Amino acid sequence: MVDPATLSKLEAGFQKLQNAQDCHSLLKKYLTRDVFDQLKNKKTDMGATLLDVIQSGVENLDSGVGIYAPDAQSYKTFAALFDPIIDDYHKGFKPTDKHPKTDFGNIENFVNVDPKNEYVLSTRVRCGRSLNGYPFNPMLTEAQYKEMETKVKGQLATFEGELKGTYYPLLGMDKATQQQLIDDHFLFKEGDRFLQAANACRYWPVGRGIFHNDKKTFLMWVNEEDHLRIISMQKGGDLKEVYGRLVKAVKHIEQKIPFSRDDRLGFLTFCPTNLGTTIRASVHIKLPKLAADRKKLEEVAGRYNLQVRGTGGIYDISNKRRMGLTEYQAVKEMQDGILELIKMEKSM
Repeated sequence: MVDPATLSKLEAGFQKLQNAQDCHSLLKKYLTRDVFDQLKNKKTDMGATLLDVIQSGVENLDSGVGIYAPDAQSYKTFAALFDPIIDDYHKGFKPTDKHPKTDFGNIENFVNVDPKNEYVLSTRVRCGRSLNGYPFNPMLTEAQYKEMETKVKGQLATFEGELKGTYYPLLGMDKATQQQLIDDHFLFKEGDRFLQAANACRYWPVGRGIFHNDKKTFLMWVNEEDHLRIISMQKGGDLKEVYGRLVKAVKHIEQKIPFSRDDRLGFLTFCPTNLGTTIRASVHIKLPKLAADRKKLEEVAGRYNLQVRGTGGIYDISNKRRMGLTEYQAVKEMQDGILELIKMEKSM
């Protein structure tokens, strides 16, 4: 299966990890001699090897995680490394644990969390999707990139109503269109060194592109870090509208384009930190009184499993959990935690 030069590079990679004293990656922690020897000779049907998993962490010793999935099967083929790292990063998701079946849940249970616009500047829900049958960035060919983009454009063209918009291929993008997408904060470029070393930006920019709806309240990136990155956002705190819009879009795409979904892991992506729901629900919020006692703000946010990161007292607050809960649960606890943060603010 695996050719001797790959095996030798894999061994040289292992040794580098072992000799890097200040390396803190999950790759280094869980790639033991035993795991390495167990996997090094294995290869997915699409031809991915352990090197296709490991290379970025070898090259980039300062990586947090240090590995990526070159295809869907790689999660299984190299489970003996993915499982312990998934467990570590997702804070207790064991080899035997299972992610729930998809459930976007009852849209009517979502509200506007700040109807008077007193606190929440903006709301945003994002998910990732791989398309069924395709390898991930580390293994995709130029022809695959192109043919996948073709399919995606098919579905983009048939969005209706609020979701209708424009597709902008990076290939042949003029500098005026570029400048507009920069001003919009909608453009992506070739990735950093972590992505380069993972071979996640080859054949650039073939098959890469950007779609937004007319109102610029919906955004897709095609073939950045994942086949699809799907984002709904707007000013204010109407999470109902934002979440509802995302879900409508995913189901429209899925009409004719099946996604890669695993029973154990949920929706499969190029990065293991982004499995399960793949959902990041967030708001930008101004909390004047809580901002003055961040200890209390982190603590309260913590009760609802929310992360707080800054930027005048503004914070981005989002769900930290992706795996082991439904789409509905993830966004509902975000909603509940923001409501409670608002009630806290008002009361103080």
